[PDB]
Amino acid sequence: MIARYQTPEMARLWSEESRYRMWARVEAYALEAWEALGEVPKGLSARLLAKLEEKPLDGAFARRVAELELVAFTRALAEWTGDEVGRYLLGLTSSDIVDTAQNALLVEALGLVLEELKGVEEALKALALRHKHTPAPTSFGLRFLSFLAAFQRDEERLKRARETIGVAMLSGSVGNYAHVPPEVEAHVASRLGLRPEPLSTQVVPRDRHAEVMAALAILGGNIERVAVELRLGLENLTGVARLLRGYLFPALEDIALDISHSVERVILPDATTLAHYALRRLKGILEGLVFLRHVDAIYARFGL
Amino acid sequence: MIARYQTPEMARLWSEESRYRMWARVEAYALEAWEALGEVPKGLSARLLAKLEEKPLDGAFARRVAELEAVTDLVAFTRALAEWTGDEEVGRYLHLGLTSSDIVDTAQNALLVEALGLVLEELKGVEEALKALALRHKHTPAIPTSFGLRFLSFLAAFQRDEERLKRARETIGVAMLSGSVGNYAHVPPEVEAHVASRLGLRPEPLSTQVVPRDRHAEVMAALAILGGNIERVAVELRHGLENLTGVARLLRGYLFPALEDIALWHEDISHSSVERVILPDATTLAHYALRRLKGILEGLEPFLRHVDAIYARFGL
Amino acid sequence: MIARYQTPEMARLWSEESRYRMWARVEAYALEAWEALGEVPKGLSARLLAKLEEKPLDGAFARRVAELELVAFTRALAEWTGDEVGRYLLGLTSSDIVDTAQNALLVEALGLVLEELKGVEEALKALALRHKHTPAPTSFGLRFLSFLAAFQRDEERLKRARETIGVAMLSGSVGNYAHVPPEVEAHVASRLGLRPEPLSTQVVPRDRHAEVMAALAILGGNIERVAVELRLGLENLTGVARLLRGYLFPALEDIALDISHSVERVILPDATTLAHYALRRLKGILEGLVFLRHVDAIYARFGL
Amino acid sequence: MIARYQTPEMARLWSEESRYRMWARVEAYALEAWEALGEVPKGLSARLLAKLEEKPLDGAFARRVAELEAVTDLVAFTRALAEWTGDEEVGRYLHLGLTSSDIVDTAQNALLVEALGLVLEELKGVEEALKALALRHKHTPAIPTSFGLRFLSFLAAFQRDEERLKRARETIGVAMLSGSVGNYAHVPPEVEAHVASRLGLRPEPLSTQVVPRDRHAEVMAALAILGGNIERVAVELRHGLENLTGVARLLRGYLFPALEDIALWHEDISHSSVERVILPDATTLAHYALRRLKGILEGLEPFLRHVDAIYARFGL
Repeated sequence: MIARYQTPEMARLWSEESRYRMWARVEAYALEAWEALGEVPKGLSARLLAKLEEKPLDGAFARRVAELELVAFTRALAEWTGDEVGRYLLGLTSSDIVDTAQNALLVEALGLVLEELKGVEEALKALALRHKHTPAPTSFGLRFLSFLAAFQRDEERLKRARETIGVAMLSGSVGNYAHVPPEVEAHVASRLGLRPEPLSTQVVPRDRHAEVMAALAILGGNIERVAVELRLGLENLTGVARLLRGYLFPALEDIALDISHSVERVILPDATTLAHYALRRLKGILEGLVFLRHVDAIYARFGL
Repeated sequence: MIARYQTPEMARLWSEESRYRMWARVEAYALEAWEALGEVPKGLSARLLAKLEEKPLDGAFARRVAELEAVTDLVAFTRALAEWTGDEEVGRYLHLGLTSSDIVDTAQNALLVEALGLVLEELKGVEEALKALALRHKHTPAIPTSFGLRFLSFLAAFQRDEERLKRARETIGVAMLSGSVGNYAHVPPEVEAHVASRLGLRPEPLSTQVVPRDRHAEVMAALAILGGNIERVAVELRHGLENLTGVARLLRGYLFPALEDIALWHEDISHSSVERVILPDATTLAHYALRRLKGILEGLEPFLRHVDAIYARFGL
Repeated sequence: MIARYQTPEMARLWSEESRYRMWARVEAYALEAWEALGEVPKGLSARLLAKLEEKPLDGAFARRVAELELVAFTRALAEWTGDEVGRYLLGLTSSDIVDTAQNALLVEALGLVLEELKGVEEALKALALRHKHTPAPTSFGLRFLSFLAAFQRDEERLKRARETIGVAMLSGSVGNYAHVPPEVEAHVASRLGLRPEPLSTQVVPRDRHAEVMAALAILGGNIERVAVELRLGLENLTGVARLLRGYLFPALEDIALDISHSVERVILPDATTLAHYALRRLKGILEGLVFLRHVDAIYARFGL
Repeated sequence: MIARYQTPEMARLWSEESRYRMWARVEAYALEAWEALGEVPKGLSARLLAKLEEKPLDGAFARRVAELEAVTDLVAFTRALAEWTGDEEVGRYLHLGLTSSDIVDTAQNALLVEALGLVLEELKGVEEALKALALRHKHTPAIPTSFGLRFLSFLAAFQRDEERLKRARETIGVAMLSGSVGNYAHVPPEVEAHVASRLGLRPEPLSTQVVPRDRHAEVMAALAILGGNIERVAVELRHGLENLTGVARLLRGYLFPALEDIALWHEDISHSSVERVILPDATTLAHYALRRLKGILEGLEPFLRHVDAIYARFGL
């Protein structure tokens, strides 16, 4: 995604470095649970976490991994902490590590989109109150309340998408816990603020990703609506809405299937970052913006 | 839609006759509320409702509306309804503040709530067939695993579609009877509240001229994710099904216009093809695909240390 | 497709009855070629064609086929002419018959879309000439010339789509002519105004259908442009443009694969009929519609 | 786009540096035409062109444009170009009737002609690999047929993509230097004709402020059909390839905004993300997928009475 349509928070969240740090946390929390089960020496996971706190994974780690090209990553992780750790990375698959980390990242990304949505929601509330008794014959305020009601529906949809995607898969080769006790997954889930994936195969099911992307595409349409109604930088918000519709189509195709889903490396980071960018741009525009006898009853439905 | 890929329930639900019957119920229930407010003579609303139970609007009523439309859509409909009931006293009391959109959007939301009920019924059928195959195959070894686990993966995905479709049904299940600009200037909120309750809907807490189209887009999006879960079963079974795969492609195509309609339907109810095509077609294809998939699943009939526990998360 | 957005020409072309009549023509022309090769009694194909000319396949034929539910169709065809014909229907597959007939129908449908496009092209030419020296400071005429140039590009794209789709497959079970001499296909192609499909499998390749649908989606966008620029019944033309974009996506997915492509029964008839409807509606709107020193050089590029 | 799914040729072509170099060529060639018309001093255009050969615009030039943009895009670019050449005499002679869109759309069409050349080169590589596998397998029996025929089906489909991509390249290969409203009021048609010829393009026979976006949509549509033919090979080989299937899904997604842009880009060149994302991404993914597919085909290595004749339609 080109820098003009990026937020600093999304650029950091979706960087190489941030993915490796999340991978490392999954590995460390898994080791911690194996330790409770007698399968890794006491103190090995505390040592990896202490060392990550002291020397966070950065560009030099990421370049170093791009050379050895999860074997490359685990070698680079053991080498970059100078450590035993190598032998104990035991039953988990690549997909367990990578899909769990991506879920964690997507939970964070949706938290950023919700934070900005709340800003747009607050600006529309304020505009709707300010213009509650402004004549237009109707209240000019009702228009902003219509936007608010749509964004509140988007909030509900984005919170449900966040609950659906917030799962940890640490289930081993075919997803039946033969090589990794369910306790490992339960522990890693808990440490990441996720819940255990109640039924995984080799992968997390992609109806979960599709609900996230569909929530973003519906949010884009509501951003578009405000922008088209305001035109009383809106080529920008309509542009983002078209990309969000485009990005949804590969996620809908990914439902049926392994890894045939390039696709997620592009669409999840790009749609979450365009959503964040667009709501921030829309908040700025709303902050700098300019027969009635049932208006109070209508406002009351929104506690206004 | 082609008779080959319809269900009798969706063919009836989305028929013209069915639409006019729902237009008529919306006018009737509105009349009842207007009666209670002393704006229509006592016993009229109840006489219209008894006439529409006694002589259901059918094909002959639909032809009359079509003829009348050649020469004007709700003028044509209200005039056919007056003439078909045989009571021109009703005629003055229709549209008494209600817009075309109040009737058409309200009736379409009631039809969409029903259509989603039919899809949820058939999804329940698909869920029970998947519980049956998972129970049958719980101890069946395959490649070194329980063959049954695959059916539980399908089941979990369709239980999420079920939650998604129940939320879409709650979101779409709104009545708009708010008059010209949606501010109740010419129609007191009690009319909308009474018609909503009589239809099993809730009031649209804020309409413009139209119900907001993020509600419609949530429905079409739920159906497209469902289509993917239907497709996923058909593909994993391939290892009939060309049909289920086909429906999934059409459901993805039909979603695109609903996503464009969000920004765009309040500048269509009357002059645009988009919703007349995609909402009956997407709901019909979903119902059809779930029925066909249910038929196919019903036709079908040491390393496993954790299978009992996995099955217990599903209550199996 | 609902009647409001149908043309009479497209309703007839895409009816059950019209499909059966095209099926029967493919069968008859195949018999004619087998006859030249000594494989069917002389005069059998002339007898089937004579009988079809005299009693064209109609509702009573179509209902009669919907009962016996290409076995049903061939029985119903032999029964409905009271005839030998049964035994001689020999090497051709269902797909040979059905895919060849659908190509023929799509060539006709594209001929209808081109006929209406020429009407829109003529109206824009006329409007551009009428307003060539009308000031707006620029010629008000140039706007109509921009529309014309786009529609002329659509014409070129729709004529190329018509050439790509205009193929006949009569190649037998796996497409290698083992059970049907290439002469049969060459003869049927010639009789239908098609060319032989130079390389078929069990089916005609679907990049051909996808080019047709993509041409229609690009035509829809240009119809949309005129409608949005005119708003100086256009919810109708913008609506059709959204359906044409939607219909393209299943045809793009159909490229890769057998018959997993319901999909074509819906999208080919619906997109060709919405295209025909929309251009006819757009022609009617254009017919009833209201610094300069290089205008003549610009008009000259279009021979105006 | 991610380095994993790029080619070195597309990474260079779509770089900022590459865009600024093409902006600079468009300004230079326009200056030459303005010189011939006696509106810029003799030898200036030729001195700018020799300076841009002697000191190619690189990363340091791009940083300067970015800094300058923080404080205004073509003011920032024309000011960086004046300062980087060391000649403020040039500065007065830039934008001398040319719009931002004349430069930006013209440069983007020249980059799109190159990008399509790279895709066509790599498609030629895929075609030769398919001719090789068809020749190898001409007499190889499979299931009762020639195994080689399958490669000829792939080849025929990619020969159609080739025709489609050459037509898309002709359609996009237009120069717009027509000034404010596209009527040449402030820039004589000889400027556009001279820059077109110097770029290997033809004049846009009728522009507004912008090149019409059916041209861009034809390009994106050709790439999405190509993606389907790439996908079809990967799926029929499955019977690596998750990668080629992945690219086909993104190419279908990227097309949707280009189809919406037709009605819609002349009310974006400057304030919208859509083309900055989809045109470099779709052309890069196509080039990448064709290169990967070519590597894989190169790695790979009585009822047949009509095979020689079928092969002869392909000249094999």
